[PDB]
Amino acid sequence: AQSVEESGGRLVTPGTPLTLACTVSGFSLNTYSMFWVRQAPGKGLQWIGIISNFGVIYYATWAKGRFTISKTSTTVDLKITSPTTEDTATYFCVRKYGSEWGGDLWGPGTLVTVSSELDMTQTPASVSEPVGGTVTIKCQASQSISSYLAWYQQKPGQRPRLLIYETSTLASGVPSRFKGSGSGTEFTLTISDLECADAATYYCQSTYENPTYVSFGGGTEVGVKS
Ligand SMILES: [Cl-]
Ligand SMILES: [Cl-]
Ligand SMILES: [Cl-]
Repeated sequence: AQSVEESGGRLVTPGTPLTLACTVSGFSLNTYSMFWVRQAPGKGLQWIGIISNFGVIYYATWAKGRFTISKTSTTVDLKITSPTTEDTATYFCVRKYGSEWGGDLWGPGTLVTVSSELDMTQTPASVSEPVGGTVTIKCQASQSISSYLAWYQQKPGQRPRLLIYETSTLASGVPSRFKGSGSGTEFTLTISDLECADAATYYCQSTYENPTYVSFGGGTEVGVKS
C-alpha cells in the first residue's frame, strides 16, 4: 500500500521558524519526487516547491526565501523560515505524477496556525446545474502552457484528488463524465451527467516544470440543483 502523511502542524508565533515533516509508506524517495502545497482556511490551493528524487529543489517564485525543503531516505521536510499570519494553512505533501509538476498521491494535510509570472484565471467562482446536466469550468493561462495542465477535485475538509493530467488524460478511477479539453492559454473541464456526488471545488493547475509557470487557479465550487 502507498501513502503519504504530514506531521509537525502547530500553533506558532510570527517569526518563530518551524519544520513540517512528511513520511512516506510503500515507495522510496530515491525513486520519487515530492512537492508541498498549502491551503489557507477556506481559500485556494497554492504550490510551494518540489524536491526531486536526486535532491534538486525548485520553489514557486512567491515561495523563494520563505521556505526550505530538505529530505532524508524516509522523510521530506518543509521549514517555514519566518512565519507570518499569512502562512496560516493546511500544508500537504504530494507525490509527483507523470512528466510535470502535478501529483496523484496526497497526504491528509497538517495544520499550521500563525498567531500572536504565469497567472491562471479560473471561471466561474461558483455554479450549480441540475442532476444529469453539464458543468463547464474555464481556465485561462496568461502565457501559453501547451498541454501542461491538471484538474483536481476537493470535497470539504478532504484532500485534493487528481482527475486529469496532460489537459485530457484521466487519472485512474476517474469516470469518463469528466472531460478535459483546450491547449495553449484556454482550457476547460466538462463534467457531464452531473451527480450530487460531484458537488466539490475543482481546481486547474499549470503543471509546467518552471518556478514562474507552476500555479493553481482560484477554484470553482460546483453544486447540483435539488
Ligand atoms: Cl512559538
Ligand atoms: Cl500534466
Ligand atoms: Cl499556486
